[PDB]
Amino acid sequence: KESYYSIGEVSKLANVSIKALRYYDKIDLFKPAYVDPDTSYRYYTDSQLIHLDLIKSLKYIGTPLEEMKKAQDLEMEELFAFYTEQERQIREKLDFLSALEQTISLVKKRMKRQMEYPALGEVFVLDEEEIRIIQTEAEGIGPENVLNASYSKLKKFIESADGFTNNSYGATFSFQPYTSIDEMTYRHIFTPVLTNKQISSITPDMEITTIPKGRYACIAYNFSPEHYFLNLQKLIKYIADRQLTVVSDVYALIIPIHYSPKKQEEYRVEMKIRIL
Amino acid sequence: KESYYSIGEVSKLANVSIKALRYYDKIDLFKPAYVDPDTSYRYYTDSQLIHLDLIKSLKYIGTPLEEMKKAQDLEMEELFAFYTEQERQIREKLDFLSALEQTISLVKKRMKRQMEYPALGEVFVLDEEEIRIIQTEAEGIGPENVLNASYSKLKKFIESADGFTNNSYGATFSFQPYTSIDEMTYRHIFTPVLTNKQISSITPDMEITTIPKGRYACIAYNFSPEHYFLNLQKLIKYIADRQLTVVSDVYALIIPIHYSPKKQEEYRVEMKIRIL
DNA sequence: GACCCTCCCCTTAGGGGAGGGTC
DNA sequence: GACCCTCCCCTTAGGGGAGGGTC
Repeated sequence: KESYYSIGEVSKLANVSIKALRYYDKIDLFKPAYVDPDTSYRYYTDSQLIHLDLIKSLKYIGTPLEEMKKAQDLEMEELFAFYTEQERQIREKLDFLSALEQTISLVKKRMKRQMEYPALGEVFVLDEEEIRIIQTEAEGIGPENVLNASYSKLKKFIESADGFTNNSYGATFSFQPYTSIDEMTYRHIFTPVLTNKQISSITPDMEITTIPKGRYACIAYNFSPEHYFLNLQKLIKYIADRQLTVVSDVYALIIPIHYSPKKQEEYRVEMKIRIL
Repeated sequence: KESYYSIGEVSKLANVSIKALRYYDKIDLFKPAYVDPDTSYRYYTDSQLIHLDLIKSLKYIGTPLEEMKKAQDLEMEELFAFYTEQERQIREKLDFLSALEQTISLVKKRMKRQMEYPALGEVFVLDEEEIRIIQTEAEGIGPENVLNASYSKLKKFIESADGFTNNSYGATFSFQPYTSIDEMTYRHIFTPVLTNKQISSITPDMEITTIPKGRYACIAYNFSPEHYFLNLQKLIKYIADRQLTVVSDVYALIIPIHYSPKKQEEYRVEMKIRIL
């Protein structure tokens, strides 16, 4: 009190690094009361340690340093408001995280569900829960025509809402006794929606709808141009055999298996058609 | 598909900056499929745009870039776990924020409560809600002896638990008909606790207790060595006059009014003594 | 005429030394 | 022998130009 504290003494007493103290000295946020002109040593009075209280508390909640310089000036009423502001920003970060957390969870449900598929190449008839999607007319686009770039607009809408970018790429087409793959063209191309947040301002060439909840004759396999059509053939036959009645387009989903620029690419395809 | 996309084309299609793309190219996170040897132009195939999906989703949740390079390698089962890890970290950040949010709120209740004090210099008898505190023996320390450095240990305990550092500094002393300020010495010095988180490992020279809930004869004023003692005198007299019976030490609280290295320092003092 | 490229400087809040005095 | 000081280099993920070619 009747002498000075060396920077190291303040460091131990305020539980603040010596390097932090020098830095706060440099940005004129908290400078020592006296710097020995010959030795350059920094000296602090006991009375000024109180200024480190407002600086540590603010640093704990994350406010920027230059932001603090404006905080030490303001009076108690103004500081009160300041905290009200911080509260607004924390609730913001909380909401962002809560939602994120849910999105991650949904991504995992679907990730695992496809991960533990009964078997590949086989036609399975299962009871599906609905899957909300955002689609758009597939202007002529066909199985041998689609490009990732074709989903660009769909992906930007889903991206603003979900933050996360779809894992799978969808397409739909009329159920017909297709002879060849060139005989087919997609009605719509779509991407699943995860979040339930409103899309900023969806344009009218996008439709928000769903793959209906219900019963579907499904089949999943690993992608190959030959297999895409051959497996569709199994479905077309499985339905003809059981004499089932289709009540929807054929839904086609293509999920990437790894996202590594190193390995050879491989996707998982999944075709479902709703039956009575 | 049968040609290449220029960096700008990819930029518009994936909603990723050109500068981001070059940077992902530099850190070998996502490099173009072909770079024209003479012009240096970067060229991307439609097929590789899919790698930006895993990169954008991860970037949205905050995972580091070099962290991503390890994510694109791992397979679907491993990626599933990865998300489980992210979920752990998000819940962590949520908890940190929730608590922070509460602490901020409490800081504001007290900040305002003292902010809208009835009047200064007057003795008010009010019904107080308890205030949990952490105290320590005040080894000889007296009104003209205390230093901020005296609260160093107390402050480090409260700091690990509350994150926030106490606003006020407390002291207590036996209630006596004090003749002079030199006649007094503090029994304990204390600092209020906000959070209800357990202190890592409090040492036995610290006591976790409280200023009891109950009725107190209080007085708040602006600090001055003369006023500290003169106002105590009002309290000593107010109790003698009303013939009240004190049932606790005199509690002394000192709150800083501004934390600015510019303005002259000024504190708010507040003395309360519990009566029957 | 738009596009694209390669430097180059800049941003938060310090932590890590290294070389050289000082309480 | 501890302490303290002044450079100096380094860290994330790019955004901003500037000077100079290119689709």
